Amino acid sequence: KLPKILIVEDDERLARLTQEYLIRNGLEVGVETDGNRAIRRIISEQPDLVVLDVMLPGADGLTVCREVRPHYHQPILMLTARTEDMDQVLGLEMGADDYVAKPVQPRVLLARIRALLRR
Amino acid sequence: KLPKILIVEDDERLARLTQEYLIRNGLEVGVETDGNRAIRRIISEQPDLVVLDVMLPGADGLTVCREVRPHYHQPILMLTARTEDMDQVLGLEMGADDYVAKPVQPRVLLARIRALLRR
Repeated sequence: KLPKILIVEDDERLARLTQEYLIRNGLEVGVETDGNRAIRRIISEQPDLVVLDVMLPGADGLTVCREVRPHYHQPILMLTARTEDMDQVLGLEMGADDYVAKPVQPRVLLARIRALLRR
Repeated sequence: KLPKILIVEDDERLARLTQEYLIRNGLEVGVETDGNRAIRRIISEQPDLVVLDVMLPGADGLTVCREVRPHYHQPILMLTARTEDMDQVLGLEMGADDYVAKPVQPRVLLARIRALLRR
């Protein structure tokens, strides 16, 4: 019974490299590349945590966060190249539990996932 | 009754400026400057959230986290100049809920406190 992680990320290669790392570290990990699909997928599959980019086709990650929250109470970790102070504050106030600038070192991302899961 | 924040910071001036900002934003805020005193104070006063520096006289932030965690279950936000990957991992893995590099924009710090307090 491993924790289930959904990575929502438009860069398919980045998403997959991140997925492989996290799988090697005791997690069950899926990848979604589109924001509208992510909304449906997060709600139906109910992952234990979402790793979410703000920059997504279909629906941006802030919209994903907004739409998903009334039906999804689990941790959302925003992981993005949108690193401005304004962007960070918006993500967190929109309902994200953490907000991490790309690029992130895999070991750090793992530590953050773990910390969020014990919440 | 406002949420109770304890800032644990050796730089007395930095601590106070952060404290003033946070009070202006609907928080009751105290300041502690020593790690040994922080351990005692966190356990007895039970603040709603601790803002904790790694670099502290008496007991460092990692030691503080270790010592309070059996008796203190509220969010700990580590906020420090100790910015290396290994430092983040260590902080998070021993019970800190967030780990933030100095300097942090005041509104970003507030957004992170607010996100932590939501759980």
